[PDB]
This record gives sequence, C-alpha cells and structure tokens, in this order.
Amino acid sequence: WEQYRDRVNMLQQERIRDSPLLQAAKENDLRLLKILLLNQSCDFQQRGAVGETALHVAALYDNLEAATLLMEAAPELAKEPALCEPFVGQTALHIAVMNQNLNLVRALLARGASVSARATGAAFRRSPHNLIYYGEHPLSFAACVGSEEIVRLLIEHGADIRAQDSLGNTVLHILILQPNKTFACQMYNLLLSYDEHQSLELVPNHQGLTPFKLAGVEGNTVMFQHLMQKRKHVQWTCGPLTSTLYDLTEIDSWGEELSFLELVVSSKKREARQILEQTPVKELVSFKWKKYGRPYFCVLASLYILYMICFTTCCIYRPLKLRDDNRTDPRDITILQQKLLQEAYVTHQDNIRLVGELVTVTGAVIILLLEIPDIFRVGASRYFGQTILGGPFHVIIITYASLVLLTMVMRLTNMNGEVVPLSFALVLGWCSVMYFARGFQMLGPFTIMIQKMIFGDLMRFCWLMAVVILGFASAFHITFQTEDPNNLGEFSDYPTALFSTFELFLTIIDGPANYSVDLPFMYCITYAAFAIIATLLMLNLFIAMMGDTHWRVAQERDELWRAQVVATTVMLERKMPRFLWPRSGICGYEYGLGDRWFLRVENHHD
Amino acid sequence: WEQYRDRVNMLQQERIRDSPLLQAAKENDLRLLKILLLNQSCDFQQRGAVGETALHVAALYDNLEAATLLMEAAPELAKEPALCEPFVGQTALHIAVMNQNLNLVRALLARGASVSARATGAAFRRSPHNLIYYGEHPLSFAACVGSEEIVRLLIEHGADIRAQDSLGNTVLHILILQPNKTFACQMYNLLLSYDEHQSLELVPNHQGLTPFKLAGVEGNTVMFQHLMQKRKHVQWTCGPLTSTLYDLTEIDSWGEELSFLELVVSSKKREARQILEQTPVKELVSFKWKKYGRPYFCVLASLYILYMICFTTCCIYRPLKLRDDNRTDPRDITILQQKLLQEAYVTHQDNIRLVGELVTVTGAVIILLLEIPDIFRVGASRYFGQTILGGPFHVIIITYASLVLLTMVMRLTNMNGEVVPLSFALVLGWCSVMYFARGFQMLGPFTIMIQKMIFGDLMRFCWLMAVVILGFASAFHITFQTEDPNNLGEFSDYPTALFSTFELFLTIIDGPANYSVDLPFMYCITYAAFAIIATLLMLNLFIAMMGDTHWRVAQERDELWRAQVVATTVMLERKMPRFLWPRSGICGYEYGLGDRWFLRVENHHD
Repeated sequence: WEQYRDRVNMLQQERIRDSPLLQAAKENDLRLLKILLLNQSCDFQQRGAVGETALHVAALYDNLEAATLLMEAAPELAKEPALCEPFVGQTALHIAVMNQNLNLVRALLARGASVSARATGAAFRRSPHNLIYYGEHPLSFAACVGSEEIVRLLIEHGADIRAQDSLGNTVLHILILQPNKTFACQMYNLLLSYDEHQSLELVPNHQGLTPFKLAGVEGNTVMFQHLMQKRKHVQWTCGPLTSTLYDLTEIDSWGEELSFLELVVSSKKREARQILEQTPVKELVSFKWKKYGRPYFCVLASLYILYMICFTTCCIYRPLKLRDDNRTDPRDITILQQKLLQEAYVTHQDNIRLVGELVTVTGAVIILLLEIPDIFRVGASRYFGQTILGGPFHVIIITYASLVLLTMVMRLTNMNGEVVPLSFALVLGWCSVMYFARGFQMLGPFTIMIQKMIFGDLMRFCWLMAVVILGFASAFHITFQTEDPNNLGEFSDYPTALFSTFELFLTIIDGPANYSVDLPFMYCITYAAFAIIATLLMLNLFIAMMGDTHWRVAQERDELWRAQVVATTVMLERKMPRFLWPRSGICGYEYGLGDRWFLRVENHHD
Repeated sequence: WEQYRDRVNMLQQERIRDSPLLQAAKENDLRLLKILLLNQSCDFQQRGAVGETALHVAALYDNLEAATLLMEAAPELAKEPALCEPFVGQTALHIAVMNQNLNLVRALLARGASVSARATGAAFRRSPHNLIYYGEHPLSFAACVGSEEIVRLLIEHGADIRAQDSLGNTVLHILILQPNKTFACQMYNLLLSYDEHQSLELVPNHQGLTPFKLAGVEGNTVMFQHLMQKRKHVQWTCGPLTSTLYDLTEIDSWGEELSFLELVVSSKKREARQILEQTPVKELVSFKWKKYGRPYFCVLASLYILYMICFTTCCIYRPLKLRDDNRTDPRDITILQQKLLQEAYVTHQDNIRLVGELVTVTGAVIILLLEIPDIFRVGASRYFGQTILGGPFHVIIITYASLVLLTMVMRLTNMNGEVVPLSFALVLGWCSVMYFARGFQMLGPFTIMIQKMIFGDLMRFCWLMAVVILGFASAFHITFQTEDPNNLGEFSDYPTALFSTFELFLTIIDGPANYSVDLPFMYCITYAAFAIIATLLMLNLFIAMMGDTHWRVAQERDELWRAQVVATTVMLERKMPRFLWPRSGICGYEYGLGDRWFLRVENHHD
C-alpha cells in the first residue's frame, strides 16, 4: 500500500530530524556527532520510526565515517536490527550490502554483524508492491546486487548458501527471479562454486519447485540454457554433424505426479512457453506429439465426433406426439408436445433411441468422472482460465455434461421443456469439437483467434452495441406504438423491438418496409440515422479493429498454439495408461551415465 | 497578410534606391557614403518606407563599417526607431541583436542605444503570419537567437529581465515558446542566474499563465523536465531504489480555481497531453484516478444508466388511447393517439409513471444546472469542441435535457406530437451513456475511434454518398414513374425513391424484384450499375479507408484516451465536494520543506 509506505517515510524523516543522533548520522556533520558520542551517559540505542539505529541511517546515506565512529562509540549497534512492520529484520549489514560498499561491509563484519540475519519485513517479501525481491539474508542481497566480492567475503565469514527465506527460496531461486539475467548466470556459477554437494540445486522451495523447475516456470530461458549446459554430453563431432546426449531427468519427470513440463506449460507467466522451444525440450515434445500424441488425439477426436453424432441423432428423433388441447390463440403455432415416459419407448426405433440415449448419458458421466478430478488436481481458476490448458472448452464440456444429465432428470420425471437444455447441450457439445482443433496447424491458431476475439473486443463491442440497440429500439418502439402492428410488426412490443433492432444492427433481417401503407416519418429519419451509425460505421469499425488485432497478435497466436500442443501432449501422457505411452528418450547405462535417461539430438552446424 | 508585407517591401526597396544615403548604407560603398556624411547641412534623418534610418539599413545588411561611420557622423540615429505599422518600435539595436553581431551590438551600446526599446510592430507580435516570435525587447531577442554574450552584455548595460511585451510575456515565457528546445533550457538557466528573487518565474502573462503553466499548456516537455529538476528532492538511494519527493504546489493547485492540470488537459495544442505522462504528473493523476476517480465515475455511470432506464420505462408506458376519428385512407395505419392531460393520470400505474416522469424532469434540470455554469466557465467553442473534455457528449446531453423539457411543455399544454422529441431524446440520451466509456481501457479508445470516424471520413463519405443516391434515385424514380406502384413501390414517389436508394446503397433492404410482372430493362441496367458502383465499390472503399485510418491513428487514440482519463479526473475533483476528494500527496513539514505538499515517487534503476 503506497499510503502506508508514504506514512512510514513521513514518520521516519520526522524521527530522524527529531533526534540529534539520527540527524547527525544522516548528514555528514561528524562534529556534532563527536560531541554526541563523547557523552557516556547513553548507550546510543536511540531508535527511529521503524526501530532502526543511527548505524542504519549512516549506512543508508553512504556515510562511512559517521558509521565507523558510531561503531567505535557503540559496537553493539551492528547486531541490532530494525523492529517495525516494513523492516522487521533489516540490519545495517543489509543496507551496506545493498549499497555495495566494500569498506562498510568489511567494517560491519569486523565488529560482529550477523551474516544469518533475515530481513523478514514487508518491504523485502516477494510482493508486486515491492520493486525488487532480494530475499532476506545478506548473501542473497550480495548475489542480487551483482557484487561478487561481497558474496566471497560473506561466505568467508560463514554465510549459509543453503539459507531459505519465508517462501523457502534459496539464493539460487532468488538469483533466477532477477530481471538482470546476464550476470545472474555468473553469480549462479559463483554460488555453485561453494556448493560442496543434498546439493543446493536440488533444494525445493515451499511450492515444491527446484531451481530448475523455477527457471522453467518463470520463463528464465538464459538460466535454462545455462543449466542445460551442465546437463548435456556431447558424444561426437564428425564434420558438421554433432551428436549430443541431453539429460531428461529434470525435464521428462517420468516418476513424478507433477512434472516439469506440466509446471512450465500451465504457468501463468507469458515467457514460460519460451522454455518449450529450447533445445532439449522442443525435440522431446515434438517426438512425443508426432509419435504418440497426434494419433491418440485424432482417435479421441473421432470418437468424440461419433458421440456427438449419436447425441444429435437422439435429439432429432426425440419422442413427440400431437398436442391434446386445441389452439385458441391464432398466434399459437405449437402442434406437437413431448410424449410421456410410458409412451416414449413402445417402438423398436424407440429402443434404438434408448440405446443411443444411454450411450449419451454414459458419455456425459465419463466426461464428468474424467474432468472433476482434473478440477480437484489443480487450481480451479487455473483450470478454467488458461487458454493453453483448454479452460473455456472445459467450461463448456462440463456444462454440456450437466445439461445432458439435467435432460435425463427431466425425461425420467416427465418434466416438460427438455428443448431448452437439449438446445444448449447441442450448441455447446458441438462447439466442444473445436477443442480438438489443437492437433492441426490449420485449425488451432484460428480457434485461438476465435477465443481471443470472444474474450477481447467482441465483449467491448457488446456494451456499445447494447447502448445503441437500447436507444434505437426504444425510439422504434414508441414510433410504431400508435400504429397497427399487423402492417409492420418488427416493433410491436419492446422485447420484439429490441430483437429486431439487434437483427437490424447486424443486417441479418431486412429493413422494415411496407409500401402499401404510410409509415411514420420519424421511422425514416431514425432508421436512416441507425443505418449510418450502427450498420455503416460501428460494424465496420469493429471489423477493422478485429483485423488490426489479427495482424498484431499473430505471433502470440503461434506460440500459444505450440504451447497448446505441448499441453495436449502432457495431458495425454498423464491421463492415458502407461502401456500406451512408453518412456521417452533412451536409457544411458551403456554410456557410463547410470540409470538416467537421455535424449539424443544430432545437429548440423555448417 | 502576405500582400501587405510584399507591398511594404516594395515600398522599402523603392525608398532605399530612391535615397542615396539608404542606398550607400545598403551596399558596402563607403566612399559615396563618406562624401554624403561630410555634408554638414543635413542631420542625416532620412527615413525609408517604414520610418527606419540608414543605421537600420546598415544593420540589416551586416555593414558594420557603414554603421559605425553613420554613428560617428550622426550619433543620435541609435536612439531613433522605425515608425510605421509593421515596425512600430524596431531600432537598429534590435537588428544588431537578431543578426548576432557582437561588434555591432557593442558599437550601438557605446553610443546610447536603449536596451528597453519595445518593438511593438505587427512583424513582432505573436501571429501565425509571423514565422518567429522573439518578443519586443532586445534582451528577449538575444535570449531567443541563442547568443549568450549579447544577453550578458545587455544585462550589464541594464536590460530589464522583468520586462513584459504586449502579451504580458517575460523573457522566460518567450524562451518557452521557442521551437529550439535544446539550448532554450540553457538560456533559461542563464536568465535565471540574474533573477535575484517576486521572482521572475512567478510572474504571469495577460492570460494568467506563469512560465510553469505556460510550459504545461504549450507542451514543452523538455522545459517541463528542466523546471521539475528544480522542484524535486531526492530522499535516499538504497541500492537500485530511489525515493524522490516532487513538489505539487504548481501541479496539484489545490487552492486555485483554474488548476495547472486543467490548463494542460484543455489546451488546444496537441503536445500538451505529453505533459500528462511526465514523472510528477502521471503518478499524481494515476493515484487520483485509481483511488477516487474510477469509483466515483462508476457510481455516476450506474446512476445515469438507472436514470435512462427510468426514462425509457416512462417512454414505453406513455399514455395512449384509441383514436376518435375513423380511417378513410387505406394507407393510414394509425390506431392510437395521445391521451389528454386530464385522461393521463387516472390510474395507479399512471401515478407510478408520473413519479418516474418527475424523476426524468428533475434529472434533466440537474443536467442543465450542472452544465450551463460549465459553459459559462470556459470558452463555449472549447467546451463543445474538445474531444478530451467531452465536447460532443456535452452537446448531446444538453440537447437531451432540452428535448425532455420540451416534451414536458408539450405534455402540459396537450400538444400532439411528443413522439418526435421523445424519440430524439431516447436516441441521444442513450448515446450519452458512451460518455462513461472513458473509465475503461476497453471502451474509451473505441469510443474515441467512433467520434474520429463521425467527424472524419464518414462525413466525407456522406457527400459522395448523397451524390450517388440523388442520381440513381432520380433514375429509379423516373424509370418506375410510368409503372404501377402496387407491384413495385420502392420508387413510387421521389422521397420514397431517395430513401429506398439510401437503403439499397447500404444493402439493408433487398433489391426490388417482382418475377410475376415485367420490370423495365432500364431498371435492370441502372440497378446493375448501382450495385457495381455503390455497393461493391464505394462501401468497401470506405471500409478499407476506415481500416487504414484505424491503423494510422491507433497511437493518437491511446494518448487521447489517457488525456480523457486525466480530464475526467480533473472535472470530477473540481465539481464534486471537497470531503469526497482529499488533498493528493503528503504534506512536508517534517522534511524541513514547509507547508508545501509533495508526491513521493520510489523508482528502480537497475
């Protein structure tokens, strides 16, 4: 919260100016500081707003001389941390490390500053309010500021490289989370130089992520390449051809419930799908998709299309009889009604439809039993919100299965009105065939474009379209409110006028005309204005903005489709039985590499 | 006027060649000048067309030797200015300063040229006829030509830095108005070096603008950054984090009736909205919008939508009865008429509609008493013409309120025909909901695109559209003028033919066909030509030009939407009560900075 941080800095500067010791520490006025520190009647434990000492203020404003005379006067101030909520564990060593002062860090370490101090304040937690996240320990601070000498000098004073913060992150995790990806790899190597192993690279955080899995999730492609330099083995280089064995242990994750690939492809960060196009991963997912994933996806698409053909055939042949009562309203055109449950199964064709309806019911039950554990396995927002995992398609297939079971309930209890859930089920279940467009380069990018338009600019067109429809529909309705509806019935009542104005917006019905009668002139003026504003202008502006969007997100559509193919492959390997999905890669016992499994990549370089 | 300036130069060169003294001053022929100046029977006060002396002609053509021999011969020519209308106050010192001749300026200043001479001619006023605007005094001329030595030497001779021209502009104002923004900041610093204070930077012009407010209005972003360097205070720099206090005294304008932000966002210059994206301003307006402006705008949008729902409901349930007379015309389809005032309020539902109509009337009265003082506060052209301030939306909401009160007048006086102002009021009042699209990133840019298309290429499409409609409608009308209108009635008379050709232009009605009868062949030829030229070609050309426009002004649409958000925030703070809008920023009495208010910006720089 910006107001809270501003009010904290208000209090901090007020208590710095209010205390002469903190004021002399902030400025370089060492003289008044000297007369203050020759006073032996105080322990120099004066605190600011957040409980910081004068050594913290001297370290903050880079006053090395004021700081060193403070520790000659009071040597215990190096151990003292700040106390209040934004700075629960900040010491002067943290400020000296973050300011990258070698002499100040040496001077604090000479008098006994703790290297294991945890800055557990709210200003150091991984928060989007905070601009940086350097961890809690001075070693992670030194690794993140890029000062290798402070890292070496802290390790020589006993800084734990295995120290974890409140999120469970070690120094490797925090180094991966840095935006300065260039020298973060060099600092990663420098911290790996003191590993000595129960290795630091295999330590997970509180989310269960190792630094390899965290670099996969966060989309750190530079750190991913740097980490897979240490996991590759060049077999031979014959001319331009090079054979390389890549370790698949931390990528394939064969004996793992939650795999590296699933964590990469279901990550909420945009650059995480750039991990899927790196050298060990792209070849692995390409082999998995082109060898097992595409035929199984085609088979599942074929049986789902046959299932929807059966459901459509059962919908067409649904049991209807002639209506019992007689029509008194001339506007009533209903001639048929639903049969009762006893009347609906007295024919051989009715028994065939019963077999098909049982197939439809057990298919909806199969869909629910196959996707409810997938809701319970991951986050429900992450299940239904990810374009890559198939979120809206999961929404509409669960809705289709629920509508099919609701139609079964209404059929068993003789409830009239099955046309409503049957129509929603037909539309949604057939639109769920567009999930299987992911398997093809032609159809998948266009389906992603359709979804991006639905949740994008069609939604923003709908508000202003409803505004124009409401105004012009009310004008059209009150224009024809005094006229005979038998001559022009497009605006006879207000819902009909709203629907007619919606249809005239999209120009899917003709303009209401009757040349044998005299129409109101306000209809002519209002419809001319509606034709200029809605038809000629807002439709084609929406079409042009859709064309601009289609030009602008074409690349992102392509990475989203490749990530959708990877997600489909991961889901298919996870959910299908293991005998249909053999282990990818080759085992490495003949290479002297143990029971590990490897991917062989042969590449040509000039 | 170019003809006037050309005729002045005609006269000027005619009187330069006509007088031997001015001719000898123009050329470097110092010999004939010497025989002229040894004549002691003349005071050498010969004047040209605009009353200039020979010293002016010598300074114009960079004749230093002729000028100094003129000043030895006639020393009083340095005091003499030109006299006529384009050069009312121009002296030879002005020409010497503008030509950047150090020796000539020194020679004029040695013999008593006035440093306080005001060039009040028409060639020096701030005019779009004039290419440059350097002010009226030689100090502003020296500041604007970029010669720092002439500035220093004029101040050493007593040039007033607080001198104002006819527009009230000081040298700081004129330095801001220069297009050469690079060294204008250096000259601004050089003139601020002699300020000694009642400061020069706090002096307003005749428009009330200080140089800070003028740099805001004119969009001088370089001068704005340069002026906000002197109004910022860096608190601390801890690692990559920097905390800076920015002064909000000349930006927020809390106790001022016309604020800096309002003057920036309602400026008629295009680059002024680039002021709103600078470091102290963008954070301030973002905090103001995201903390108070967006919820108040959402609440006002919700109550306006509820008000239009009430107005639409009162329009739907408007009092109508069966018509008294009988229909003799078979083309007449009117079955209902308006009730009288005594007949319209004899029902409980009629009383509910009366309550809703009173709500509608008091809402229109609230709209008028809320926006008429806003017309009187600013320029009416600037109120109704600015896209950023909401000009056309103000036009249509004032028109809607006027139509509602007109409908009240017709209802009270039993005037038939309320459907016309009710229909215009319904369309315009519902289209006024699109004003509240400014609060959202989805809707606001698209509404700006709609307005830019309405006042842009739809207008230019309408003329050629009316041309094609007139020609083809007249051809269609005279084609079917001899035919039976009961078989094809689209072109029975000329307004119907015009409306039908308008609808066939946009393809919102079908082509007139009747296969049971024989149509004229000229209808087929003319409609084929109309379908090729108007439908296939001009519509899609207008759509393609709209798509090109949508591609080309997308960026400008984005700055216009951000400026609209700033304008909405400024209007909401100005018009709502002060207890709903607390003062932005933090007070600075604990920083040793007085009663000023500051914005704290914490930024990260690597």
